[PDB]
Amino acid sequence: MKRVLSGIQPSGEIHIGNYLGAIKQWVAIGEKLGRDAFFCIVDYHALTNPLAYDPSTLAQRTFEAALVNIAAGLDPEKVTLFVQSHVPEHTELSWVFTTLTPLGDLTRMTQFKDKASKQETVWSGLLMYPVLQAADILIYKADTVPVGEDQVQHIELTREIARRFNHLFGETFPEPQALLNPEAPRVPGIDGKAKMSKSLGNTIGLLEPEESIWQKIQHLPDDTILFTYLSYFAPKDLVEALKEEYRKAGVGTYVVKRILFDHLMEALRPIRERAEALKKDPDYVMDALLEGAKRARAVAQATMEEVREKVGLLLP
Amino acid sequence: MKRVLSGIQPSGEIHIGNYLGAIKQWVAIGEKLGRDAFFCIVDYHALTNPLAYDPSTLAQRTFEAALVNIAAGLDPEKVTLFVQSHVPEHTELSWVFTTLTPLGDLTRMTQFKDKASKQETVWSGLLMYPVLQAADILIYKADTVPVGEDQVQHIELTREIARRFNHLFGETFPEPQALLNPEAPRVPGIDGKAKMSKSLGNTIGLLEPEESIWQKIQHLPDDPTILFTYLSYFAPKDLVEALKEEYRKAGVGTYVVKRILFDHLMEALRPIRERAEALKKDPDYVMDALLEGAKRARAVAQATMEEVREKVGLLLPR
Repeated sequence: MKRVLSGIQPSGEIHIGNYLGAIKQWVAIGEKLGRDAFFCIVDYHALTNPLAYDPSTLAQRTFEAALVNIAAGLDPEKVTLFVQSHVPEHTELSWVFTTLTPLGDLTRMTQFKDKASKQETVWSGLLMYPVLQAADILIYKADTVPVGEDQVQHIELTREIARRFNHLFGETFPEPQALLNPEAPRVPGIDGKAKMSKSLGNTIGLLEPEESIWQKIQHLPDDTILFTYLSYFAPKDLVEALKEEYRKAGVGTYVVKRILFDHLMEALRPIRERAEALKKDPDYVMDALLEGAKRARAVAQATMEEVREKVGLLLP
Repeated sequence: MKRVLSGIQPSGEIHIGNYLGAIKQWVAIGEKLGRDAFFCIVDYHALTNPLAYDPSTLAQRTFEAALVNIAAGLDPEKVTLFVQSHVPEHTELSWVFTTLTPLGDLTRMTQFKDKASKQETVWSGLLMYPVLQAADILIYKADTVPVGEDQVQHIELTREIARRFNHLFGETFPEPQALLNPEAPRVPGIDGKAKMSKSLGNTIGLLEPEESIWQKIQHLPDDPTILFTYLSYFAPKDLVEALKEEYRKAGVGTYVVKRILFDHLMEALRPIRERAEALKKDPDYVMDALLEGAKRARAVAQATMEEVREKVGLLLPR
């Protein structure tokens, strides 16, 4: 990988599943690539649900997403963090890709079928979002994009558009490859019913109140989830020695639950402390997004100027 | 009628059909609205047929579109002429609009539907084009849009989108109204069949070589006539009425009429052609009119786009 583009949903709600999976990979990406580790908070994705999203809070949700992911490890002094709508060039590139995309490629997308099934009105944003994503990826000439097992379909589309474009107008874009995280754990929710995710109740937030995290730890179900969580936050030695004793009067649930709460909160302490530091200096976050936009915008304009020329538009 | 947005196709082939109808009206709108008569060369419309339009040829076709329409009468000293792609903000408003448009309303637009009924590739560009047009119209807050009778649908989509936007985020956009042109002649093609169309190749171009326009008049059909229809367009009533009476009495013959038609036709285009020749020698005038038309339109577009970004609730860069 030479340039990576990672999308960050416009939300301040972040749980241990995110942090343990994707976020650690993102940080690793920031360590290999530097300013070329592009992180984009996709605030324009909020609009795909016209009536359900809330215009009065989108700004705070977008800002909060920057604060928390920064607190979680994305270092503005080392990477490139910016807000999707702060670099308008990509919606222009988006129109160009729309002309190069067969309708059938969009209507068959699994995410569209499924969502345009649980809706009494199919808004076009639902159908076209993937084209906007391809534009976000290709305007930065990104060659690698970290995605989850269930979001790889838009990268295939992005590759198809790149090929169709290169073919019609000349070699311009790379064919992005999806970067998966097989090594990361599949964090189960606070109830064995599924996996952790905002949509469900299932989560433990990095910045959740301590009492709340405690209640969730106690109300955990049996088989074992308690030990899965413990293996994520405590040394292997202490963990295997606890599970051996678990079958007998040496160690009993309540006690392993405390060991978990303590180890979990210590892991989150570095994060929570930055969170409060960043909440005390809001301008730090605004300045990081500003500098990040400058950098991405310089790249996007170069790309956009190359695209305008190749598709043949009259230049002023 | 305060601000009008008129779309110009990216092409240098203007025929007397375009001239006698839409252009004559565009000229009238410019006399009345001056700088608020926005004229947009829609180069982005060419990309909707990706394998067919020639990219190595679009820049020139866009520039000729400006040249010929200015030669035909659109005056850069009075109006606001610019190229769609020169003010990119509308593609951004375009995304917003896309999210506020029910898929069904687009799939049922007559244009998309007819193309979708052929074994041709159904590009998302064909489906989404009306949303692009809506953003072009509203980014400039135009309240009037001149269109042919079979192109009213996209103005209706635009009003629907304006209403939806105004209700959800606060009054922002006017509901544009279509401006038809009933008083305009429906000009017949040289084969004397269907109306004159750039596609049917049955035309007489404003800049077509003289020797070529001649041959076409020479061959205008006549059953045992479009000949007197054209004559009507370019010669005084008195002369036309008398020639007709005489044509009915087998007094004056076809040949004489064709030359009267030709001379009168060439005299009508004369000023257009002289202008075209002057602009052709001075293309800086055209490019400068485009540059200035764009500054003016963009001043409005950025204002509109700031208004939208804020009402939609985006975290603004500041």
